[PDB]
Amino acid sequence: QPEPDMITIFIGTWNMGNAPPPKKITSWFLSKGQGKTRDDSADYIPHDIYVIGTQEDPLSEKEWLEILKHSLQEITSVTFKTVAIHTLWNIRIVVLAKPEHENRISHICTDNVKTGIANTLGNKGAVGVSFMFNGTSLGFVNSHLTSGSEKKLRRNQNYMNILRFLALGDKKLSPFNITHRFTHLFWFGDLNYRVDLPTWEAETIIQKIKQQQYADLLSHDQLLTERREQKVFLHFEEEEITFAPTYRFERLTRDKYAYTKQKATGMKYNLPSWCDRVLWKSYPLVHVVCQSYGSTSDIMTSDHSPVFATFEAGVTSQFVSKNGPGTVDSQGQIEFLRCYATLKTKSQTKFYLEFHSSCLESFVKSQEGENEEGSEGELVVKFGETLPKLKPIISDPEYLLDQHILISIKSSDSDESYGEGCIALRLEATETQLPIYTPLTHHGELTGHFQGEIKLQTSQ
Ligand SMILES: O=C(NCCc1ccncc1)c1ccccc1F
Repeated sequence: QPEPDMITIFIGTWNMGNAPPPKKITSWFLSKGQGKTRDDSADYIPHDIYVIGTQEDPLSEKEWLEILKHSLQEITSVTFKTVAIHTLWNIRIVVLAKPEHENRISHICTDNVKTGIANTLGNKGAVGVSFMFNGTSLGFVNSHLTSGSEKKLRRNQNYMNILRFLALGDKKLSPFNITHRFTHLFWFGDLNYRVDLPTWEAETIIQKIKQQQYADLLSHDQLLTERREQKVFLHFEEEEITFAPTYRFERLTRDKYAYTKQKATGMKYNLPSWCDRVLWKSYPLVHVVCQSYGSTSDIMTSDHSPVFATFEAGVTSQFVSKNGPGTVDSQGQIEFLRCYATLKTKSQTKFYLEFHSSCLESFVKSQEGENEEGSEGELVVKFGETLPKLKPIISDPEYLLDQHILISIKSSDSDESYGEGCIALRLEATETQLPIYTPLTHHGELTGHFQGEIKLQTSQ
């Protein structure tokens, strides 16, 4: 029975509005409704992994797991295994997988982050799950961010707190936050970003939605504009939105948007918005293809519609050789030539690098670089040909070309990371000097760049 090199992943996000679901929710898992929908010919094909994020979820874990498992068994005739379930308040994440994957899944982690302080601490935040699927690390975040059209900067702050403090994946990757710990990271939820148009334009917006003309609405979507201005979700992807706004509906129909201010809303308007989203970030040159992104039309118990997204995701096998794991493969090496970091910092400490990868027995510390002043004010840290030769555990090119090197640049004075990035070993050539590049981030914000050349020696 061969190990897969691709799997499909279902991501669902649904703000349930504190109401129990209707009896049938299969359209959600089938990716049927509005937007980029799944072909009918695939309906009986199970996804490998189903990740379900809810917000305002009124159910117990047991109650929701029974509904989800029943739903999937009715669609696929497969009894899914529960990988993980984690709840913070009324924010929940469930991960289900086909039974054949039970012995491919390991290192399961869960965590939550509570956002805000005092007044603003007690219902918003995030839950997450991570695990290994054979040689591939997968992370999943379900966040419920701050509500309200005039709180976009609070949402951006909520995002940065969640990616700083959510403790998932390999704790040995100590310089790295969740935006660097996984081959594939999916981040979804009621992100609560709104269409920023005047209140007076509510009926005009509704008109546009009825005509399926989303362009003049999407150009005002706060998440798209904040992402274009590099305020949030830097280096994440989102499929094009081709479904109507998923909030705020009158319950028990989808015929009406309920936008007007009420005591129940704190006298706030809720103009139709794409609150409910799925984004992802995968390591460079790993296969990831969105195959659906849409909303259901037939699940109407909440003031939000459920959102679905599905992905093809490249995965690798748990590689064994005669040598590694448990020794090096002297036939393998990674060399960095002519490397330098450009940093936005005003500080003047010496810096060193750390190289982290599951292709190394443990992380590698460089010598300090040589600081120069850049033309336009910047700090340039030169490593030249000084970087330590990296010794992978396995030299087979079928393994090594699929790996990645995480890089942290750290202050000699504080040992704190000033920037983190990732280099793919999926090179055009081996035994050949080739350009490499990553942006560097810290707390998910841009802090610099790392560029140079690589020379990769494999057993071939
Ligand atoms: O017909 C259904 N599921 C049978 C699954 C099946 C699997 C493999 N080969 C043939 C058929 C069904 C689908 C959606 C909703 C409700 C249903 F009852």
